Amino acid sequence: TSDLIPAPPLSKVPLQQNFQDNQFQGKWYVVGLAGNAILREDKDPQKMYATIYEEKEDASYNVTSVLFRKKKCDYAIRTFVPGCQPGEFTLGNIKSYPGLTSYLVRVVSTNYNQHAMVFFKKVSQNREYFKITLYGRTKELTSELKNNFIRFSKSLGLPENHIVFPVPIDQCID
Amino acid sequence: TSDLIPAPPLSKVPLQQNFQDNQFQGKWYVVGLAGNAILREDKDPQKMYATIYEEKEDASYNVTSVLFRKKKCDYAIRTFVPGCQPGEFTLGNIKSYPGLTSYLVRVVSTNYNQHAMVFFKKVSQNREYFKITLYGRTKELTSELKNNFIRFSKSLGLPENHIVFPVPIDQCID
Ligand SMILES: *[C@@H]1O[C@H](CO)[C@@H](O[C@@H]2O[C@H](CO)[C@@H](O[C@@H]3O[C@H](CO)[C@@H](O)[C@H](O)[C@@H]3O)[C@H](O)[C@H]2NC(C)=O)[C@H](O)[C@H]1NC(C)=O
Ligand SMILES: *[C@@H]1O[C@H](CO)[C@@H](O[C@@H]2O[C@H](CO)[C@@H](O[C@@H]3O[C@H](CO)[C@@H](O)[C@H](O)[C@@H]3O)[C@H](O)[C@H]2NC(C)=O)[C@H](O)[C@H]1NC(C)=O
Ligand SMILES: CCCCCCCCCC(=O)O
Ligand SMILES: CCCCCCCCCC(=O)O
Repeated sequence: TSDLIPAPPLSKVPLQQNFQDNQFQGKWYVVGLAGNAILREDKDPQKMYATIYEEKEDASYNVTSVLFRKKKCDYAIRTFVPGCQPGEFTLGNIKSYPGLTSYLVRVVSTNYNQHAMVFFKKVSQNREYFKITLYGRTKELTSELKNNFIRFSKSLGLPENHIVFPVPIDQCID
Repeated sequence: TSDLIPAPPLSKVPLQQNFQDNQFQGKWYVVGLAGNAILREDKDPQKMYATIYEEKEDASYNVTSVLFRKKKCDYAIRTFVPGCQPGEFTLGNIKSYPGLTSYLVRVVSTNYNQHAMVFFKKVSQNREYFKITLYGRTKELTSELKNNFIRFSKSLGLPENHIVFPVPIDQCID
């Protein structure tokens, strides 16, 4: 419409236990993706993309994403500074984005050598978008994972058409 | 019925003194609400919503409201152009609403750091609706305020069942 599905209350978003810095780092493929602003576009199905978590010196993350947007490889670099709890981050520099008023990152779950589920929320110019990414160390998607993902999203108020699974492409991202 | 309670004569609607531009701006929560077209719906109690007064360059107001209508966050943006007296505004663009013939806004009272009471009137397709909003800088509602609000409405010919107090929700509006 012109409307947006409410971001769930934080209490509904789990936080990994004993989140480990250096074990979560490295390349992560986005095999699952969902959010109030994410939608299924059959005309242009969403393509898989990778995101790299580089552990800096002061424990921050130099996060680089490699997407395949319209004929070319796009690169999004941004740093995630630690939050109040291991596994929580805020967007560094924030001022560099005069339109942003808040941006949180919450690692809901992970095993570090296979998959992960990360929650993102950010209010901008008075709009409250949020999303969940299903990370895979490989491009593989297990039916169990997929389902357990769809469940979390729904538990967050996300209808089916707001839950997408990027087509593995294998280019610009390998 | 099919009828509507008359809008009071303007003489019955006070206007704040020395209304201050930049001091009234910012986020306002709607803790009190009343009007000839507003009614108590126990089946669906009215939820609290916010309205933002953004002071533009040419002193106009970029007014944005964030409501929680049926599962989603709704956003209503409109500009309030100054009227004949500090604290009075008319709806900009008006033509963009071929059905509207008049729309006035009158800040009846405010302290800028706590509360405010604003009057709205607009004739549309020959119907004369009007309403009063009780603004709070926070979601708090003091018994004194509440009562002093109910009094103003009644003084305007508004029965009790036309005086509503939105349920604080704290979502889509924070
Ligand atoms: C965070 O990670 C990204 C990469 O994931 C780092 O960006 C990379 O920065 C290097 C050095 O600035 C870039 O390489 C240089 O590229 C230029 C041409 O653009 C070339 O002339 C140089 O010889 C060199 O190859 C690299 O292209 C760039 N990669 C991306 C994807 O932008 C970034 O520096 C990291 N941040 C920190 C603080 O380490
Ligand atoms: C009056 O205030 C409202 C906000 O209270 C302003 O609307 C906001 O406008 C910005 C920029 O046009 C929107 O942000 C952009 O959203 C798109 C997606 O819709 C995104 O692709 C852009 O990168 C950027 O984030 C913002 O969503 C929108 N907010 C709302 C609630 O509609 C409006 O522009 C203000 N009027 C003036 C004259 O400043
Ligand atoms: C203000 C810009 C931030 C982009 C918002 C979310 C991106 C999350 C990264 C990812 O999908 O792995
Ligand atoms: C023609 C549409 C105008 C809507 C009428 C009244 C809205 C007042 C704003 C508020 O409640 O804070």
